[PDB]
Amino acid sequence: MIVFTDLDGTLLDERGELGPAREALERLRALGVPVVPVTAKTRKEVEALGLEPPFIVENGGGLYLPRDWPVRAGRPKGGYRVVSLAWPYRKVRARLREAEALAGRPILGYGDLTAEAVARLTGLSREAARRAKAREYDETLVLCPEEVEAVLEALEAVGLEWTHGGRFYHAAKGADKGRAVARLRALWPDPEEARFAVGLGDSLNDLPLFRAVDLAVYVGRGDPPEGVLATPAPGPEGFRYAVERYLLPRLS
Amino acid sequence: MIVFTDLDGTLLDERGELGPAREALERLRALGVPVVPVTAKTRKEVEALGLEPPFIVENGGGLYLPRDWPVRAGRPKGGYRVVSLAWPYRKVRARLREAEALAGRPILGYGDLTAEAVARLTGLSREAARRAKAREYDETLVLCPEEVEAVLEALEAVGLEWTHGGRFYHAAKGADKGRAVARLRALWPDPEEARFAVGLGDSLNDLPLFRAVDLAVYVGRGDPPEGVLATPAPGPEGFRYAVERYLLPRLS
Ligand SMILES: O=C(O)[C@@H](CO)O[C@H]1O[C@H](CO)[C@@H](O)[C@H](O)[C@@H]1O
Ligand SMILES: O=[P-]([O-])[O-]
Ligand SMILES: [Cl-]
Ligand SMILES: [Mg+2]
Ligand SMILES: [Mg+2]
Repeated sequence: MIVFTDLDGTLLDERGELGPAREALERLRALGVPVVPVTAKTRKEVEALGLEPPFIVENGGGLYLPRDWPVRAGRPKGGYRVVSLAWPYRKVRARLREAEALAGRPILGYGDLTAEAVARLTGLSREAARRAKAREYDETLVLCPEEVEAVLEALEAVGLEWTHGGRFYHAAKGADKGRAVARLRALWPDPEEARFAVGLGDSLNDLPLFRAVDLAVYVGRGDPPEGVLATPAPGPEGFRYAVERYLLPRLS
Repeated sequence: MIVFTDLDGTLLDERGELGPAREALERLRALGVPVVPVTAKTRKEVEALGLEPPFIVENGGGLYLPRDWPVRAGRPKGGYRVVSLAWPYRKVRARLREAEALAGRPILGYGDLTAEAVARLTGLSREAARRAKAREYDETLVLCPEEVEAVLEALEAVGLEWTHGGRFYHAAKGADKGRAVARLRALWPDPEEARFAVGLGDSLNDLPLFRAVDLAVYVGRGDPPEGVLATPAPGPEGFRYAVERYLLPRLS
């Protein structure tokens, strides 16, 4: 069993801290069940949470492996090996300029904004904002609600893909959580261990995650996606519940 | 006679240069007629055009005088004395943060954007965009169309004033072209020379300029405001025509 999990809204509280998920995580760790973050966050953000590879960043754009991963894949990015699945950020940003020209209205993303501006928009500290701006694949968009329809069509027109991470729309090409999870599973050292996969999440960017796993659990607010399991409480308390009620009974 | 002149679309042509207006200006110079730029541009932008003081920047937010101006006014700053008529950019930005809280939605402006983003949104080079970002009084806003009215009400609630500059909305407090013109006229060394003021502009947003002068000339497209003279051709062509038709005969 491998547990693939979103970070924001799932494993982290609304303050963005691993506090409440501790018990649940240590439980999984004590039972030697691998937990793999699969997130919209950048590598710098994931590192700042103290999380170690393997992990999947920027909506599946990059798969980070430990340098000594037993299965050789990706290129050394120092201390890590990285499997790049999506276009690099610079190319997404260039293509966004074309979408903007098509749309005839500004399309702003983190790359257009100061760290101070991003901090003010996200509630993050200045330092956290810098790490959120350090993007390698995916762009976080800051869209007018009323312009979303026109903008998304312009993204599609110019060959970009879009998703939503819980609060913001994102633009990328080739970044898919499910594709990244499937790749990581295929690169897993122990085939038996990767044979059964669990996925937890709460946002639109997680539907591809739910489809790439064998057991999907939704810990967001409102109704679960089609035929996906639910929990009585959202976020980390939902994560804890799922571990205790869905996973442990499966590990016996 | 003093000639107060708008820059963009008035003294400057489509390529941001001179042309027909160069000869017109040289002619005014020769007759000893002061020409005073009055512009939405920042002092850094005005300097990049090679323009010497006195001039009025940021829609009347600041009046720049030569350091050795015969009438003592303003605060010394290098080769200038500066009469600040409006709140400083820093205070405007802080009030904008308050307006954001009232409007319950982000209010972004140039201070939140990189020079590259400002360049892209305005069609300027990165270098010119850096100069447009060096703002001392007025903030340029990038507002969602459907959120404008909510934003503008919020701006006013926190004590800001707003204008629409053709492309973007602006926020400031105390920045008015007419007040700046009246101030400069009151600070003119030779009162007789300041008794008759001409104001040339190309926009309806030049109304405050037009009201503060004795002879108003519109060199913009379409109909001029009521009580404002018009020229057959727009831009520098109009500037040249206006100088030939309205001003030159007066000095003879
Ligand atoms: O899309 C979102 O709702 C969140 C979900 O994690 O991701 C963005 O927003 C987060 C901050 O709220 C950043 O940490 C991520 O890097 C990304 O920019
Ligand atoms: O970590 P993000 O996809 O909420
Ligand atoms: Cl101007
Ligand atoms: Mg999420
Ligand atoms: Mg103008």
